[PDB]
Order: sequence, then C-alpha cells, then structure tokens
Amino acid sequence: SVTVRPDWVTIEEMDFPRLSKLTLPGVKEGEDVLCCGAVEYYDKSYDRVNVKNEKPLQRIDRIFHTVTTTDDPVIRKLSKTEGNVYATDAILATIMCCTRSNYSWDIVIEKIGNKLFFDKRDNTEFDLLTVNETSVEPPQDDGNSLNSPRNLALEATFINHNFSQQVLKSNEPRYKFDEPNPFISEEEEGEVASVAYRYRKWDLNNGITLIARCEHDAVMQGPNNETQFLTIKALNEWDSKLANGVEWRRKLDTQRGAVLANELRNNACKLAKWTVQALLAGSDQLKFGYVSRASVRDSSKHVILETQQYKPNEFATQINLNMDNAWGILRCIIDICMNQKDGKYLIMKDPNKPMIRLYDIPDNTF
Repeated sequence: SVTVRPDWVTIEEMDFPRLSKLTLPGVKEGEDVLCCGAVEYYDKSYDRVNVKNEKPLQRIDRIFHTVTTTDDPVIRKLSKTEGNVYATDAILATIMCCTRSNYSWDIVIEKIGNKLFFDKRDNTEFDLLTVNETSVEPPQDDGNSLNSPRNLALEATFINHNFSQQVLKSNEPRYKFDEPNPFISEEEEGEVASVAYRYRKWDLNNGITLIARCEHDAVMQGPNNETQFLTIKALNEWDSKLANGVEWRRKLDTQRGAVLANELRNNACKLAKWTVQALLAGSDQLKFGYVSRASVRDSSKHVILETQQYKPNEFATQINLNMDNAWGILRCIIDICMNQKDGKYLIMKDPNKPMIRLYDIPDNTF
C-alpha cells in the first residue's frame, strides 16, 4: 500500500496472535454528538426477491462520499470542543478488524498536542471493497482481466453503490436528521446517496475520548411504526467455478447456511468491517443483498438473487467478532501514539506477514 523509506523509524510492531488477545471490556454504546444528513426508506418489496424471482441490478447515479477525518468539516469543528481522538467508522473498522486482513493497507495518524487524528490517504484503494481476500487462493489474474483483484474490487464497490440505493424508495421524501449532509451544497441534495451520519463519542479509559463519524444507509418502518436504522451491503458472486465457491443459483434456496459460511471464510475482513460499521452506528439491522453476474464472462450486468437481514450484535456473534477485542486493538494503537511527540505516524499491515507496524515518519511525507 505504501513504500517504506530509509528514514522511517519503527516504533512498535505487533503480530496478529497478540493483537487477537488485546481487550478493553465494558465500553459503553456510542453517544450521539451531532446527527446530519437524510436517508430514504427501505423498499420491502426487495424482501420477496429470491432465486426463482431475481431482480436485475440497476445502475444508480449518485454521489458517494468517502471523506477522511481531517477533511470532515464536522470533525474539524467538534475537535475544537469535544474529545481527543478522531476517526471515521471506515477507518476504525480497518484497524479493529486488522487480524482478518490479508491485503496491505495503511492509516496516517497525526498527533497535535493531546489530540490524534486518524486518516486514510485518498489516492489509494482504501475505499474499495475486496473480493475473496481471505480465500486459500485469492484471485490470481494479472491486471487486464475482468477477474483481477483490482477489477473485482471495482466491480464489488460498484455493485454495493447500486444495491444500497436500489432497494430504497428513491421517489419519496427522505427521513431528515437535524443538520444537513455536511459534504454537499443544497443544490446536490437530490444527487447525494441515501446516507445519514451520527458523529458519536466513546470513553475508552486512560483519558481517551473518541469522536468518530458513523452512518446508516437507510431507515425502515419497524414492527409498529418504530423507525429502524439500517446498514445495507451487498455480497457478490463473480464466477463461482473460478472462485471454487458454492453456486448461488443452485444453493441459495435450500443451502443458505452453506452459502453464508463460504462468504464468512472467503470474505472475512470485508464482512467483519461491515459489521463493525453497523455496530458503531447503532444500526438496528444489517441487510445483505446477494448479487451475481448475469453471465460469468461479463462484469457489467448483475442480478439480485436474495436479501437477508441480521441484528448486528447477533451477526457479530455468528462471525466471532468481539468488540472487546476491537476496542482493545484501537486503544493499544492510541497508547503507542500518545506516547510520541507531535507529528505524523503511520500504521500499516505488512504485505506478506500477519503483523502491523507503527512508524515514525517525516512530517512532510504526507
């Protein structure tokens, strides 16, 4: 993800077995500090989609923001009066789920006085979803191929953008939070994706107060007119034979469990990060779509085969995601950084080894 330079100094490194043993129990639910944006309502007709009643996936033309912490004008303003550590849910999920990661990644941490800002670099593949990252044999094709890791990542990201919006009531008013979406002009309110943000606060002990941007994709009217908030994601199938997977069209109907088990093992980091995003936001449900290519030789046309719903805390149990561990990992990295001088630091995942390394880097590096 990044080229280590000769003047970078290793501060501390930790292997996955030790990271897996970190623990910070007793962390309370996030507390909302500011809520903004606007979401569309879920279209429950997508709950009746199944392999015998597939629905083509539509191309949706909307604005999808992925703004890093220090570029976020709400975080910038909040940081003047609240907290001492700042991040976004996507950045936190990468750190919290690091022991499930295979592919390289990095996060820049800036220390300014008693404050830490966690950022992603914008020019990288940080935002793209990975595909078969944790398979025994991850995708092997070289650049050109429709099945190269990068092209699969672009396809899955595209699918998720489309799916998350398609299953909503696009032609109906939104559920609005108190403040408007902080990333757009009023003129773009009709163009922006369905997304609402909760900027939330956690006490992580040791004088640490985290403020992070969390989000929901949609709202839904619950059992008795109760407003529920949703995280909506798409699992995808590209070529079951080349993936050595279980064929969704053949198995979703009767062997849903086997299909899901295969996803848990072959996309372990992706799925854990989504679950962390839902937990941090306090989403009532995680909704998964199952999207497949219409034809395995064409990555431009897709179909929705099925949708599933989980309570995030129950799904976490199913994938053995333990938030005591997630919070422990984050606090460990925070402690390493708080012991340093003001300046820039970098945490990164070794491309070939199960470990993370925190570097002291020249402050003009990034």
